Amino acid sequence: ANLLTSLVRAHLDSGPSTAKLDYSKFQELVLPHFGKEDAGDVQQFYDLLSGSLEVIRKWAEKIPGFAELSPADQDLLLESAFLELFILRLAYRSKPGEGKLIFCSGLVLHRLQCARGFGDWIDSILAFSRSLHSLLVDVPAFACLSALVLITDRHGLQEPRRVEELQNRIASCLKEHVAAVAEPPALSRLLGKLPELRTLCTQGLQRIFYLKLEDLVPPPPIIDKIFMDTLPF
Amino acid sequence: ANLLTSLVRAHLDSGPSTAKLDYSKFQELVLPKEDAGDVQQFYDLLSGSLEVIRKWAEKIPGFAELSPADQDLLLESAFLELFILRLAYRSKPGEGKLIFCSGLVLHRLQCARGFGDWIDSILAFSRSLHSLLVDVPAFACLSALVLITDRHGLQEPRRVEELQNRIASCLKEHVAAVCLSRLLGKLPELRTLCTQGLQRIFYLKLEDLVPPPPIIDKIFMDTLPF
Ligand SMILES: CCCCCCCCC(=O)c1cc(O)c(O)c(O)c1
Repeated sequence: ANLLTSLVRAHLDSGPSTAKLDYSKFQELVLPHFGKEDAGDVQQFYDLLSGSLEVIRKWAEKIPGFAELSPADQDLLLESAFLELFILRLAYRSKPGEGKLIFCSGLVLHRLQCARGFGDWIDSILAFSRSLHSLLVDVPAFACLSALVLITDRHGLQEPRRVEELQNRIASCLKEHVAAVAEPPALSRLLGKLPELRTLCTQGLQRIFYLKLEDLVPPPPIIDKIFMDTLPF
Repeated sequence: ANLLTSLVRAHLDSGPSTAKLDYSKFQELVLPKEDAGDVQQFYDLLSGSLEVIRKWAEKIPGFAELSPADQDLLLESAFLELFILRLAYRSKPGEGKLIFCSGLVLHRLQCARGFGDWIDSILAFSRSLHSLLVDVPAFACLSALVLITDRHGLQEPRRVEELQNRIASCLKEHVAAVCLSRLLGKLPELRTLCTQGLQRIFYLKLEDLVPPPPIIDKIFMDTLPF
């Protein structure tokens, strides 16, 4: 499809090539003081989140039809889907067999270098990365799934039906692609992994809550807004 | 002191007698994350501690002669940390058994489900508190010190600090009559344990199997610096 193509091109452009990975701050072994953190750790955590949102916005806008939605709908879909998108894209990108996390800037950091600011969450993201990698999801299938995480029913949408339409389009796209490779829903093996992902979004929220308590440095406003908006109370 | 006496009397009156401990629901054994009944029990147990602590606080000399707002503030800010400290002092971590202020006795596994990790950390603190072997008068002073302390928003911060000083003198003289800061060193880690409490409630509030009781929920929100 020209849709699939658009989706894949959008995806690849939203992340680094093996060519341009950034190992400058990579350290194969760091010795941290666990269960505890300084302001630099927390800043880096927030910076990394912030960087993903900016990248994800730009990625979202290259999804056909996404850019035509109500501006409020655009923001809503992006806020509701951000953590889950951050985790999924990071898990798909990273190499858990080397304990290394790869961010969308190309930045490469090791489990131990993130342990301070992310806490346990980073270990659990890595566990998910393993389990994701074991179902072997090709880039076009991923380019569809990521879009599907974003483009989905959320409470408060102004034009729920346009969103559902755009959902339907992307789901067909995925279906045809899956048939092109191997005539099917299948998929259920992958959805079996989706509880792990929900849980990981919760951990994310819990971590931010905790850092917000501690307040060594305050969250960036956009991240803080998402934190608050996505709380069902 | 008549102060110390007042503090000790207040403390002892605020919990169960070995006589009236309630082992009815105690179970040594069980198995095997949590359901609504676990969460309800957690909130019930917190709720049960509330009114006991207000009544205890009012028997502290001078406490009752603070601004009503200051009274409520000091109580809301100190509730979790008081619940934890009194529970840790009261419980027997060697036997894995938690004793609540109703006299209810439960085993660490019987409330692991609803407290999560926090219960282990409370029990860890209980061990550590006990190793210091803190006698009842010293405890009666410490608990008061957790309550009567600087909080953001106090109307009469200095009266509170004066009352602090009084109680700290009381404690110091008592320890000498019989560490001087080994027990005071405990309070920092109690704050940390409060944090876990908050984190747990946040988590339960996310999953929402049952909502918090209003009074507990109010404390949760009011004690958030944002
Ligand atoms: C690998 C673990 C699962 C990750 C991929 C699943 C994507 C999320 C998903 O299917 C999904 C589920 C919905 O109910 C929905 O309305 C949507 O737009 C997408």
